[PDB]
Amino acid sequence: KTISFNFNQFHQNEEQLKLQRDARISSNSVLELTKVVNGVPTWNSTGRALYAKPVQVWDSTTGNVASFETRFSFSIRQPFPRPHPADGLVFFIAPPNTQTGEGGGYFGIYNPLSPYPFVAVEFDTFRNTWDPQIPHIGIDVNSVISTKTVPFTLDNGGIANVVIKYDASTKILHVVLVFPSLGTIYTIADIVDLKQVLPESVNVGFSAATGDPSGKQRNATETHDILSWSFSASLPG
Amino acid sequence: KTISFNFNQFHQNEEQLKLQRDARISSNSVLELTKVVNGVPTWNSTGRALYAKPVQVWDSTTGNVASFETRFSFSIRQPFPRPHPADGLVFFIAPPNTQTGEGGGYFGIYNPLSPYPFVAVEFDTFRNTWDPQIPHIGIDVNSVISTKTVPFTLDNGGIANVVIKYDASTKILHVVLVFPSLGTIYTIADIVDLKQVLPESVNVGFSAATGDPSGKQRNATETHDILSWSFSASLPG
Ligand SMILES: *[C@@H]1O[C@H](CO)[C@@H](O[C@@H]2O[C@H](CO)[C@@H](O)[C@H](O)[C@H]2NC(C)=O)[C@H](O[C@@H]2O[C@@H](C)[C@@H](O)[C@@H](O)[C@@H]2O)[C@H]1NC(C)=O
Ligand SMILES: *[C@@H]1O[C@H](CO)[C@@H](O[C@@H]2O[C@H](CO)[C@@H](O)[C@H](O)[C@H]2NC(C)=O)[C@H](O[C@@H]2O[C@@H](C)[C@@H](O)[C@@H](O)[C@@H]2O)[C@H]1NC(C)=O
Ligand SMILES: *[C@@H]1O[C@H](CO)[C@@H](O[C@H]2O[C@H](CO)[C@@H](O)[C@H](O)[C@H]2NC(C)=O)[C@H](O[C@@H]2O[C@@H](C)[C@@H](O)[C@@H](O)[C@@H]2O)[C@H]1NC(C)=O
Ligand SMILES: *[C@@H]1O[C@H](CO)[C@@H](O[C@@H]2O[C@H](CO)[C@@H](O)[C@H](O)[C@H]2NC(C)=O)[C@H](O)[C@H]1NC(C)=O
Ligand SMILES: CO[C@@H]1[C@@H](O)[C@@H](O)[C@@H](CO)O[C@@H]1O
Ligand SMILES: CO[C@@H]1[C@@H](O)[C@@H](O)[C@@H](CO)O[C@@H]1O
Ligand SMILES: [Ca+2]
Ligand SMILES: [Ca+2]
Ligand SMILES: [Mn+2]
Ligand SMILES: [Mn+2]
Repeated sequence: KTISFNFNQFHQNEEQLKLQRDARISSNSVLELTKVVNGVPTWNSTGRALYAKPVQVWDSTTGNVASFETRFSFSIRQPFPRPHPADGLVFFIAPPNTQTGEGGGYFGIYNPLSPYPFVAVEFDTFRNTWDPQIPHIGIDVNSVISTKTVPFTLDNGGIANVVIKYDASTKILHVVLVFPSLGTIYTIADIVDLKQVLPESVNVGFSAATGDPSGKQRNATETHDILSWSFSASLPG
Repeated sequence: KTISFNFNQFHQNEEQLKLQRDARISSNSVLELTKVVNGVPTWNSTGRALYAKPVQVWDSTTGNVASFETRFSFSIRQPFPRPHPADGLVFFIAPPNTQTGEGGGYFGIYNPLSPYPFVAVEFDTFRNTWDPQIPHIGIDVNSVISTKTVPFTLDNGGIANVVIKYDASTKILHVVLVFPSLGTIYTIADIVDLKQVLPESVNVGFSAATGDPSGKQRNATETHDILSWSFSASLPG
């Protein structure tokens, strides 16, 4: 059993995507996860985009877990350097039918009063109390307190290429971050047993958030645009 | 204990490098692992380049294993498409003071008569009986029959950027291959316990080979140039 989809770009009312909260598709084909009005990113924004259909990451009858690969390009533009941009974006896998969680440092995937499990790769731009230096790539399992972290320098407004791969046989989740204009390459990997944390069926997608009002800083914002996205998963059985 | 080095370019007769067999440094600063005469790569060639000093990957007193990162750029030019270029190049780790092994599909690191242990990342261009389609990246442990492989499309004559990282805590060896002109990204990873296969001290370097005479094809050749190379290893204790 193999499942896959590709998006060279995004159109309005894409039937394959489920948009939540502030997430919207612009006229020029980009998926804007967080609010941007008249070319300016705003604070107090949270948005998600999930692939409409659920994907099976493992089968309880055979015990087999799926291997998958996903590639996407994103762009984060930070117009206001002072005092600090926030908050970042993530690629995540969660149970089907979840609702947007808390914003700010929780990226819209963590809900304190009704926590659901999730695996996510974050591109964190704001340093919360639980964070190391930013920006950083992080692998998150059921929490925003990453199991592994690696710092990276953002190409402000530039295009970034990401490759996330999961090998079921080794349980290795490895991610690659490339900024073609700068020629920089960042890599991080960790062991994650999907079968142990997630249910057989899940939703895959993105989520992002800008500065929380409690920070009292309107400049704590940035864009979180997804330019393209392909996904492929193989479950033997 | 952190060792580190990097060659942004190669100088004729590098005191830091030990060249073996056909390996030579050209006038324009590139490390040519295999023979190239008058701008043309020849068959029946094998060459290696080892960092002159040994590096300690683990300590038997503490039991600690080192983590390391290495980045290098290479270029493989394939002048003759038919019938099949050969053979490829690898980055390897082996016991100190070893001699060049068999050529062809063994890349000059495997010696059937007197086999020594080794861990290597291959960029295989010729499909031997034990190989999956080519070209492919492969992780080799004591043998050229890779534990893991991933196919890739070569930018003929172009520049390739490689990042190899080993995290001792997870035993994950992950490699990234990027061809900046094509914008393509390839990734592969596997679990390798260095302490279990290699001695405390080792040599790190490259090795490559062109078509073996037994194949009776003079066209089975290509270049195997290394443009730059940095290495870093951190052994706590
Ligand atoms: C919030 O972002 C604003 C846009 O960058 C900041 O204003 C800009 O501040 C620059 C000095 O760092 C100055 O050169 C720009 O002209 C100005 N942009 C405009 C026209 O608004 C703002 O900085 C604060 O407010 C300005 C007016 C000054 O009083 C600064 O000293 C302040 O730091 C940012 N506010 C915060 C909380 O940093
Ligand atoms: C080895 O590579 C050579 C260069 O690519 C091949 O020869 C070239 O073949 C071209 C058509 O495939 C032809 O237009 C070129 O003139 C020729 N280049 C020269 C001057 O050698 C060669 O192909 C075979 O051997 C040559 C000598 C010719 O007889 C071709 O017709 C053959 O296909 C390659 N060797 C083999 C066996 O593939
Ligand atoms: C492939 O490359 C070999 C070098 O590693 C060539 O042989 C040379 O090495 C042998 C032993 O290591 C020496 O005894 C020879 O003197 C070297 N040959 C030369 C050019 O002097 C090898 O050449 C072939 O084998 C040797 C033994 C001779 O019979 C050559 O005439 C013959 O070409 C070369 N193979 C080919 C097919 O070119
Ligand atoms: C931050 O955004 C929330 C909504 O995302 C704001 O609350 C909403 O405010 C509008 C208009 O006042 C109401 O119609 C909604 O029902 C509110 N929803 C919520 C979340 O309660 C909130 O006021 C914003 N904070 C600030 C200070 O701008
Ligand atoms: C969860 O805490 C928030 C951070 O993640 C940022 O959004 C910051 C921006 O000012 O505001 C809050 O401190
Ligand atoms: C070990 O086998 C050899 C290959 O690795 C290539 O060198 C090929 C080139 O023609 O010749 C032999 O089949
Ligand atoms: Ca954060
Ligand atoms: Ca081969
Ligand atoms: Mn973080
Ligand atoms: Mn191979």
